[PDB]
Amino acid sequence: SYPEYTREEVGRHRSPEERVWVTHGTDVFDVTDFVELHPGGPDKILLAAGGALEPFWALYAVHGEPHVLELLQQYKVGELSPDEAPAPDAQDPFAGDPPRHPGLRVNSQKPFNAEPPAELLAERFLTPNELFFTRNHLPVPAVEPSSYRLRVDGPGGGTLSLSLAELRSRFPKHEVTATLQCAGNRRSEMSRVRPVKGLPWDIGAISTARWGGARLRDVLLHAGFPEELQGEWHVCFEGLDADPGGAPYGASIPYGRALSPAADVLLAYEMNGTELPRDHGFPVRVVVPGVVGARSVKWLRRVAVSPDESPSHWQQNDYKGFSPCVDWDTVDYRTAPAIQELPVQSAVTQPRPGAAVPPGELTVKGYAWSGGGREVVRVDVSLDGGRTWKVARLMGDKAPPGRAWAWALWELTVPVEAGTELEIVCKAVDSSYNVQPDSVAPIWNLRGVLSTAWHRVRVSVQD
Amino acid sequence: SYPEYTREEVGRHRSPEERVWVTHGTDVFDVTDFVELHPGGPDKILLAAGGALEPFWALYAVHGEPHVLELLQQYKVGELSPDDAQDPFAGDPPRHPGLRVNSQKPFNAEPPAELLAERFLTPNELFFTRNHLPVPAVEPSSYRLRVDGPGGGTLSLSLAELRSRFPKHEVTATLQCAGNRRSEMSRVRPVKGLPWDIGAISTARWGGARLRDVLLHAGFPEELQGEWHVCFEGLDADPGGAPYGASIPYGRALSPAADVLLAYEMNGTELPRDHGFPVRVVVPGVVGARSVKWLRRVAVSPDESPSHWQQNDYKGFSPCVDWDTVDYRTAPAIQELPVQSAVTQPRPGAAVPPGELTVKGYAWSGGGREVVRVDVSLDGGRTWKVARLMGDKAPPGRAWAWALWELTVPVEAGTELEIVCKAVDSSYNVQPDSVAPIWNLRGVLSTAWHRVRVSVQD
Ligand code: HEM
Ligand code: HEM
Ligand SMILES: Nc1nc2c(c(=O)[nH]1)N[C@H]1C(S)=C(S)[C@@H](COP(=O)(O)O)O[C@H]1N2
Ligand SMILES: Nc1nc2c(c(=O)[nH]1)N[C@H]1C(S)=C(S)[C@@H](COP(=O)(O)O)O[C@H]1N2
Ligand SMILES: [Mo]
Ligand SMILES: [Mo]
Repeated sequence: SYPEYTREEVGRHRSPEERVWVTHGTDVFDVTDFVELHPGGPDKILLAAGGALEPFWALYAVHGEPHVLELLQQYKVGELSPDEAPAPDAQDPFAGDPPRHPGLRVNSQKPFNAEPPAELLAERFLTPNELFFTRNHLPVPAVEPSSYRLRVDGPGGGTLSLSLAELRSRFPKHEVTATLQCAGNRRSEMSRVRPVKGLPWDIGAISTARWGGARLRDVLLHAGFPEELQGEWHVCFEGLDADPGGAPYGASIPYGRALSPAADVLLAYEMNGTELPRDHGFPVRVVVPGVVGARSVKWLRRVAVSPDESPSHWQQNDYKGFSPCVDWDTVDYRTAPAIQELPVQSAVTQPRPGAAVPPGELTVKGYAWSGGGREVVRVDVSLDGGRTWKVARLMGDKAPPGRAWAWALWELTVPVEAGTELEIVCKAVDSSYNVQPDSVAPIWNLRGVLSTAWHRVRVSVQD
Repeated sequence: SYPEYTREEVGRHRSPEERVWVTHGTDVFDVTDFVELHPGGPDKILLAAGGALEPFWALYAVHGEPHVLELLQQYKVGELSPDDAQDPFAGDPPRHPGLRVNSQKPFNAEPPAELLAERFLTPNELFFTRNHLPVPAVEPSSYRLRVDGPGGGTLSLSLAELRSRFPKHEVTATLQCAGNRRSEMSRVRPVKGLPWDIGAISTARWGGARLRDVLLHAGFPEELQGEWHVCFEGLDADPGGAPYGASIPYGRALSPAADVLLAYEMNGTELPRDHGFPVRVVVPGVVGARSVKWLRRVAVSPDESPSHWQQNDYKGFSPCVDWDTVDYRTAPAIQELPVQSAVTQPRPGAAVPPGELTVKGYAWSGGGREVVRVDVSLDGGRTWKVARLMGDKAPPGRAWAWALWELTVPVEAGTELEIVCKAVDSSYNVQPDSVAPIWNLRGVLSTAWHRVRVSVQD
């Protein structure tokens, strides 16, 4: 008595005129008429249009209670049917890419690059897997579990070939909660100064998850490498994704970080308690805590030890910072170091730019984070464009010294006067007392990476 | 043949009327008349007035040549003679008169800014000095270093034992006071603290025992569960008996890479009295406050040092905090310092000649993070050029020493410049544009861009 629909067909209903449909479990709901009845307005609920409620239920667990579910059942109109998963490259190179939640803010479809709606970013310490930002340079690899092999070699160690099963049984499983931030986060603020090359990220190219897997340290020691090597040695990684020419995505990290127990570098097979999603590297990815997202290679195929940095294009000719004076005709990637640890950062996630907020009390919220395991010791929040500041409340548990891999969510509730204008700014300070710079121009660079000047959000107060 | 004078006497002769006297070796020279004949002008030579030429000779080795030593010998006027609670500072060591002194009792001073980046290693005589108390008079033979803590064998090391039981390690490290550049903070709103300019920072090659080796020798383990600390106590104390003290996390004390030393040598000689004789702690990449001088005790503890200066000083606060709301429990003790840089050449208000101008300075970052770039502006931060970084590369994570930089640029007659510098470290940390947003009641952690205005001779 209930018509069946595919995830794809449900994704066609994302608007009132079209009808707003959402899914939960294997049920399909038409909540067009409910949007106006939703507590807190339609702004958040409409973020789920055409897709699953799952991730949003994880952010706001009150929806899991019986009374909310009983309300939701009033809007049921169908059921989902298993999605067939078909014959690569006939249609196109990205034809086998996994489906994604429609609530993501996509800035590139082929290759797929997207960030979750900024208002949801600092609503939960662990970012739901369906909303975790995604950055793909190439088509997503389609991997058959049983035949996948991770190759590990290099000078001083034999040559291993580990199946997913062996990775899971041979090495003790460790979990590390770590925030991944792309080098291009907040690149859109760089473009306001002068046009740059790169994906036009807003403040959401950063997400946090509890990663589970083998320690890189343990796998390399098993391969026979020593705990320490004299001089500057590197651990190079190569993914299963490659361009038409055959060069795979690759990156490396210093050998010292790879072998250090406290550095928590993992060969992760689990993400937020479940198997790694395809977009995030199924079956295995490197996770390098405190280091720019580019080095956390997904769809891992090879691990090697070398006296030199990875020769990959992305290690050598991308992801570097330059003086603001450098232009395409003078840029020389030999003159700057590959980005490994990232500088202190923060952004306001609530309210959003252009909002008109009710007078009285306003709760300002956001995230703050610093690379290299350096914790956030304070976040300063201004309502007047950075003239005067108040200290925000830092949420969450502290971590051991030098191992603050996860962001600090913060919030501050402040009184706001009817009919005024606000310019809301946040800036964070880390455990080495490094701070964020006032403006973007002086840190501008042609690729628009390393965008950490204060985040400024303009809103008005209603009357 | 020659009258003999003490250093104190020679320090009274620093001008034409009193006569300008300087020393070299054990000789005293009256160079009053030679000041006008000194190549380059009187400015430089007069910096040494009343004191030793040694430190300056080290900055400019051209002075080591035969003709310079010979040119000086004709001005000899004499020879140097060696050597209660009403004045607790009566026992302090003599200092070079060329230092820029901000406090005499207790003694706190910095070298002239123009000399700071003139040599990678700062001569011992010019190395900035920060004393909270009177300097301890220590007899070498009877000096003992106490080491103790839970799970370790109590040690009582003499200087000789500190030199022989532990393999000597040498670490070149820059010490920077938390108040360096405080004067830029004062400009915005008055703060509490010594009025340092840009010279509360200096660099030396330190030599001593690794703290790690001493602790291991006592039986302490490489790692302790939870957050443990290593506390230091100096021999200097207030009138009530509380000694200067500080601490560093246990993890840093035991790390082989952290290079923390129990130093007994500074730039090749024994530690000067003002810099901790006979032994000081040197904590590379960490604020000067933690490098306890005149070390008397090393203790392992589950808690941070209870000292006043570890608990109720040397911390950073929001710019909104004032004396009526400051609460030292709300911030962490300063350990690693943030990226920093300053222009040492030209000096503020100078009138430089048209043509080419060489701008020079220093740059450094804490935590062993090397300086990867220094941007220099001549138009107040609108446009920037990249400076040349001098110095030798250090191993990743172990860049404890500053990077001296320079940039030569063409300057037009009759112009006005606003020279600005900013540095970037290897975790790509950067310095903030302005001082107001990082202001704090103690004026510490002053790392906004350094701005120097000068004019070009028309
Ligand atoms: C058709 C699906 C949905 C239904 C039936 C629903 C229903 C409800 C109900 C009954 C409450 C009040 C709970 C209580 O405290 O008793 C609530 C609150 C809330 N819901 Fe939903 N919701 C839906 C979808 C969503 C989605 C997708 C989001 C976020 C993307 C969301 C965000 C919120 C928030 C933020 C509140 C908090 C209260 C406030 O707005 O001030 N809801 N919702
Ligand atoms: C009585 C003590 C001194 C004597 C006899 C002396 C003598 C000289 C002589 C002979 C030269 C030229 C060497 C050559 O042939 O290249 C010279 C150069 C120089 N001296 Fe001294 N000097 C004295 C003190 C100082 C001091 C204390 C300073 C530093 C603060 C200083 C800074 C310099 C500099 C910077 C130059 C190079 C000039 C330039 O850049 O054009 N001198 N001095
Ligand atoms: N194999 C492979 N790994 C990769 C990439 C890639 O394109 N291929 N993108 C990198 C970059 S630049 C980032 S920011 C992170 C993003 O991870 P995520 O998609 O799971 O958020 O993956 C890194 N790992
Ligand atoms: N025992 C003792 N150690 C000390 C101090 C002190 O007053 N007593 N001053 C500290 C501070 S605040 C600094 S900045 C450095 C300065 O070292 P220096 O004088 O050798 O330059 O010493 C540190 N070590
Ligand atoms: Mo990235
Ligand atoms: Mo200091």
